[PDB]
Amino acid sequence: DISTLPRVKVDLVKPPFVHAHDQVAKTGPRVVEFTMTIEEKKLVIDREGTEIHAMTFNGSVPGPLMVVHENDYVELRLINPDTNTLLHNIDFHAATGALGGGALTQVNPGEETTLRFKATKPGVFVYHCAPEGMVPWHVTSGMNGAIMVLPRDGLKDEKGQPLTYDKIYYVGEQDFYVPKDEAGNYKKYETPGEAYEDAVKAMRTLTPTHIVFNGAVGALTGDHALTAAVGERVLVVHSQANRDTRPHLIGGHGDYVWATGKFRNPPDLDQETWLIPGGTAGAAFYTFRQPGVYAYVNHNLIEAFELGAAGHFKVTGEWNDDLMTSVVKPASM
Amino acid sequence: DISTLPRVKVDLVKPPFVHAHDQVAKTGPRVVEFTMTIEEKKLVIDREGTEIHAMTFNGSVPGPLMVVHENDYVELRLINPDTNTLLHNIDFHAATGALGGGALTQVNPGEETTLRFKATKPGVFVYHCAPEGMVPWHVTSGMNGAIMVLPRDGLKDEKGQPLTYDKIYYVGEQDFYVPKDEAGNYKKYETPGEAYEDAVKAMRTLTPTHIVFNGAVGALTGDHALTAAVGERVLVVHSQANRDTRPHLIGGHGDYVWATGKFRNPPDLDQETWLIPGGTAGAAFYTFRQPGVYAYVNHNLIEAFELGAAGHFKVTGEWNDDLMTSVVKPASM
Amino acid sequence: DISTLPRVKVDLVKPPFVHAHDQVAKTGPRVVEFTMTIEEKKLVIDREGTEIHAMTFNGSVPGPLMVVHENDYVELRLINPDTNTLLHNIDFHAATGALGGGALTQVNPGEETTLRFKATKPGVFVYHCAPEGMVPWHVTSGMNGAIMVLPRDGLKDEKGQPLTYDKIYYVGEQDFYVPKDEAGNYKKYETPGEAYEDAVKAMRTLTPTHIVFNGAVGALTGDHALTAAVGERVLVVHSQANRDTRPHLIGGHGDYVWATGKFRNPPDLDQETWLIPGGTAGAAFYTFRQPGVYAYVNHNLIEAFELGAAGHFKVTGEWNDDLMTSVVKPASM
Ligand SMILES: [Cu+2]
Ligand SMILES: [Cu+2]
Ligand SMILES: [Cu+2]
Ligand SMILES: [Cu+2]
Ligand SMILES: [Cu+2]
Ligand SMILES: [Cu+2]
Repeated sequence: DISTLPRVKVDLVKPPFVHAHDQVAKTGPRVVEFTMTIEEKKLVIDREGTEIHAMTFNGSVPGPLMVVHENDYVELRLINPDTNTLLHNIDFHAATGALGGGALTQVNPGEETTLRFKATKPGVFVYHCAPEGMVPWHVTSGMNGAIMVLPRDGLKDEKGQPLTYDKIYYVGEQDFYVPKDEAGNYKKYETPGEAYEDAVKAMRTLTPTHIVFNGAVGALTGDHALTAAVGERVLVVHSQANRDTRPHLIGGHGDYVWATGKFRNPPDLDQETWLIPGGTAGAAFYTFRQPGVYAYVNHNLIEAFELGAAGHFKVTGEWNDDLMTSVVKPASM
Repeated sequence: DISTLPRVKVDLVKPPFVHAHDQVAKTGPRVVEFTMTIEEKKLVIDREGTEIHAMTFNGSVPGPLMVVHENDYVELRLINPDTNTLLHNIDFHAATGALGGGALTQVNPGEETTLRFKATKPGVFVYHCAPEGMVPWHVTSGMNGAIMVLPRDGLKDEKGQPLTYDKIYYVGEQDFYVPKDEAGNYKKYETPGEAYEDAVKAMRTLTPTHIVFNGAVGALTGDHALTAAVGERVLVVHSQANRDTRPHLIGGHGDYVWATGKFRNPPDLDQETWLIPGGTAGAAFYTFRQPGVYAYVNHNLIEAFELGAAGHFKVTGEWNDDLMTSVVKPASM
Repeated sequence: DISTLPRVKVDLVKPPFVHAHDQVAKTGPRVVEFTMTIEEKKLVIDREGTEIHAMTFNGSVPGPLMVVHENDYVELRLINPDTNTLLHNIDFHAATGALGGGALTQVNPGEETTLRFKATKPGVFVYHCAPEGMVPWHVTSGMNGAIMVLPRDGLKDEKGQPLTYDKIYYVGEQDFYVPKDEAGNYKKYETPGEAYEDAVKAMRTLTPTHIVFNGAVGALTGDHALTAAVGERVLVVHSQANRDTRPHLIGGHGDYVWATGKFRNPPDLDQETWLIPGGTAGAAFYTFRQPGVYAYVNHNLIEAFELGAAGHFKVTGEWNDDLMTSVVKPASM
């Protein structure tokens, strides 16, 4: 049966971008092949130079977004080069059995494996590393991403009518727990292993020290802001593998939102803010109507503005005064 | 086009009460005019006399509830008198563009401005002050409220049949982060500005010191309990601009609830408790069937009973023994 | 009217098991009689021997699951033996009036009472002890459970077609706040009353020290894992009386989920993880398709793997390679 299926290899792209794909499937089911290489690396997360030992899928935090269609077979080759120091694996929330694939994919430095699973349910899901006994440590070290299983007929609105996006972006949100000395200064370690005993004590406080998009404070800003034009329909996929978040587009809305990200359910309309539970991927669809800067934020504003969970959208086009206008510009009484 | 629209000025009321309005619109679209005056003021939040420098819209925490209909134009005159010390602005989640209006409404002490925006989506939304760089500080200092954009045909149930409330109350829930000395005693400051550096350190712990309804512990109790009669249909609007909450009416239910508060979506029925994400306004509809006291609470009971998130409803009428009765009153075995 | 109703006494069972009942009602409305005995007891919660003074309904944490049908009358006899030290009561979220029954059921050691209430709304609800002024203390000491009010025609899917479970399990999740000395070692007390003043300070930090299923770390594991076979439809009821949780079946899904647990609403399909707000009971329905171990967890992984919120499912049957298969077993590059 599988022997007879057509096969296509896909080369992944770095978040927030997403590899090429078709919204509506033009072919029948296939075996979609992906290759990921694990990379343990030092990463600076804030302006002051705080450094950590990140554990990554393909070298980025979050890992890249995989996109397939319902009933395709996902075939993943997972390599753990000998330059890494730790055993890793992968658990796909989109998969059925063997702990999401975690029990079948344990690779020490120097090994590789190939897992295949059928994508039976449509929606966006989280995938994350989950080695027995050190699960929260690898996940909160940035070792998680997401996979999108699109219905073979693409997205649909509250009424069964089609929704087609022009642009798609992947925002992976990450809670980091950096050990601190007695004064509150962050600690630095030589190897991931040296940080371990202190990492566990830091996590039990349950209070992240940083919460960031795309692996660092200010990663999606300035020359890195997300882009769009008035009139474009944009799909933003957002994932949180460990902790709850509440995304909000400042100056915009979520016209159609799947908060818990499962496409067999109808979307919720006109959301100002929506809750994505820890361990879940969500998707919101919005059509830009006004140009300018928009702040995309986790709406606990302390987590957004003090801890790092804020990104930007830079949108081009003409201003519409019917929708909003300054009748009287700020001036002295 | 707007030139030709009828205009009505509306005078706001202090929470938990709501200004007069029509559920079903009897007129066509209009320009609804409101005036708000910012007031920086000291406010005592608990029984022991803990005092803070509140930043308010119209002098209350939360700011007053504005009520309009879908497709009306909201025209707001925002004044920042010279007696205030800080720059403030306003971001409406109900609005499209310019950071919810935040980028068009920056007023230093002594200035005023007038913003107009079209209310294109029906539902209850949060509005809050959001000055660049000091956003969480103004929001958690009590500078937020909500606006309700009613469908021109009023509210509807899960089946498209009408829902008409007899009473409406606005409960604004607020998380406060009061600085403490080494022993845990709360600090006091001369001006809002003196508190700033300590305010930021207190917020980063992410642990509120107080969580209250209507600006103080016990604000909606005793002689201030909300009132109703068995048989009245009551709509309770609840908002949390920064942090998640889970309202629950002890001894009652949410017969129809819009947790994320957007009226184009059907309500959820028979809720015991519902989640309102930080940065959102929700509405629950309930018809009283039994008289007596009811406690309205944030269902994390530590936040409710130790931190201040508890209010009361005092309901009049006859007891119904079919629904509940004490078969055997407490007595010795 | 009630005089004329048939009556059936039901003997409760210890979680995670559930007393015998019919999904579809074969009789008309009845008065269902239950008896619960309160038991204050020492309980060891973790591997290192941490001990607390648990306050329980029937001697277990959580209290047992009661199962009735919509419009039945629940008649509860609640006994507080003279061996207990504290006053207790009971508030049913499924009930209408008198604070969920809390105001009618206050019993000091040595007393008993019998309350009757009509179960007018279908769904799973939380019940918990709630004495005036010491509410969070009794709830977080393990004094809560849940009651399931089934539609007289049983469960239904998104389309009105029937859903019948073969097995049902009740998982009660509990947040504990154990006082600690200056080094972080947990404290021990002689009586519940001795712990009180320290219990209140521990709760205000809002950071649980333990979060467990069925009253202890590892309670649902090993020889205590939940069991099923490939092909069985399993309903898992989960409750959290004080704090939010996000259940997730590792290697599985929630095929149909009522997150806020109210059966008049349609279920959400294909969930990877769902949010149950503090103060609520939820239910997820899943049909096993692969054999092996599954981890059932609260998806904040630090709460799951460091704090105790993890249980197991041991499932029998044949592996299906169409759904998942290891193409290349881990081996050296
Ligand atoms: Cu790993
Ligand atoms: Cu997971
Ligand atoms: Cu302000
Ligand atoms: Cu906002
Ligand atoms: Cu009790
Ligand atoms: Cu309760």
